Formats: sequence, C-alpha cells, structure tokens
Amino acid sequence: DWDLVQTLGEGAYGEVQLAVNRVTEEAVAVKIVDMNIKKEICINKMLNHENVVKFYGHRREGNIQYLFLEYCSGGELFDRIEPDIGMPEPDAQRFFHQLMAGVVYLHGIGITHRDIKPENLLLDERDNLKISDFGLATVFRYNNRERLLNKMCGTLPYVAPELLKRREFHAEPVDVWSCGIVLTAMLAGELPWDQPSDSCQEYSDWKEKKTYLNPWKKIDSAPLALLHKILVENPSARITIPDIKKDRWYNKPL
Ligand SMILES: NC(=O)Nc1cc(-c2cccc(F)c2)sc1C(=O)N[C@H]1CCCNC1
Repeated sequence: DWDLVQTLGEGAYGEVQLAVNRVTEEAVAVKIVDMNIKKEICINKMLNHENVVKFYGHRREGNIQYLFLEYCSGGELFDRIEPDIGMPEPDAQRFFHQLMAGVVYLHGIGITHRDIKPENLLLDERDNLKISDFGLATVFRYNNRERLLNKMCGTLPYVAPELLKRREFHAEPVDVWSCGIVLTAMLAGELPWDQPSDSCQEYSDWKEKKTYLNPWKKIDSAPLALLHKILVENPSARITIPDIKKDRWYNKPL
C-alpha cells in the first residue's frame, strides 16, 4: 500500500513517518502510536478546514494505530522561529492570520485544541499554517451550551494563567492566550516567561509594564499593542478573536 520513506518526527507520543504510495507516488504523513488515541481520531473525523492538518483515515493493526494525515512539507512552525530573533514581522502576521482562521474554525464547531504551540503548527508546501496534533483536544460546546473545563493540559510557557489559578475556566480564552505566546515567539524568537504566575520574575515584569526589557523591546509598538490586549491575566477582560480581527496591526498591510 504505502512505503514508509523516512521519520519526520519521534517522541514519547510515538512517531511520524512520511509514507509514499507504491502506485501513485502520493505522499502522506502517518502518525504511528503504540497503545486517548481514540479521541484524537474522533476529533480528527470532525474536522474539515484549510488551516487544520487534514485527516484521511486510520488503521489498527493489533495495538498499533496508524493515522493517515496531510503531509506538510514545510515542517513545524517552531523551526521557522530563529532563537532570540524570531522572523520577519510580515511572516509573523501572515502565520498569525492563518492560526486565527484555524482556531476560529475549531471554536465554531465547539472544539478546543488545548496545546497550541509552534511544535503543533505545521507548514505546507506553500507555507500555509495548519493546526496539528489533536491528542489533547476536546468538545466544549454541545447545542449552544458551553461547558467550562478543569483539566491541566498544555505546556506551562503557553498556558493561560487561569488554568493554574481557577477551579474551572472557559476554553476559548485559553486558546487565545496560547496564540498570543506563539505570536510573541514569532516576533522576538523568545518565550516571555517559564510560567504565567506572579512568582515568575518575567511574568510580573510584564504586568508591571516593563516592556523596555526583552522580549518586548524587540517588538514594534503596533503588534505589541495587540499583545497587551491578548496577554491579559483576567480571562473575562481578555480580547476575543472577533475583536482581534479588528486590531490595527492585525489589519496592517505589510
Ligand atoms: N502531518 C505532517 O506532515 N506531520 C509532520 C511533518 C513533519 C516534517 C515535514 C518536513 C520535514 C520535517 F523534518 C518534518 S513533522 C510532522 C509532525 O506531525 N510532527 C509532530 C510531532 C508531535 C509534535 N507536533 C508535530
């Protein structure tokens, strides 16, 4: 059926192989996991959008799952972020538009990803950004009724502060915050804090508006002003995606 040509990634999660069709030479990605995966499959089956990694199907051979996925030859966004520099501002803006499109799509169908970070955003052959790895994703809305979440999911530098502080919390502002951290990384090549908490010096400095320090001094006033609306501790005063779409920098031709 498919020839496994090479490893695209490996981790405790499992591995990702580039597979090439024996007859047609079509290339796809195959995520292989040795048995959570049932849910990842379930969620993947719900998705159809240009800014999400497309799911083609799956096959279970014993205890091993093979998920057939759209091959994104551009790799992880993470490898486009030059350490302590980031990337040109216009590329950052374009990737952010595309990230927003994907997140808007997921939220529209009541799905929250919960693990948004540059390692889980892939780039296709035309450098279009695609949301990847739905292994922590879940439903937060059923028939116009929202459920608040309580699970400790994600990676600390990207997680919203309410995740640590509150007994439960709305899904959407958590994904928005992580998108702001990804935006900061893209602009400055630097994560702003290890943990979103007052005991982290870099976090308090941000709340004390010390943007003369890194990474904020590397960032132009315009996108910086977007980041002040996104990286807001109180999730109820945090900017929503409909209002992100109205931000001056977001709409600035670059
Ligand atoms: N779908 C697809 O092409 N996948 C895909 C393709 C990748 C890739 C593409 C080109 C060059 C290269 F070195 C890697 S990496 C990757 C992937 O899904 N990695 C995961 C591992 C777990 C952490 N999140 C990213």
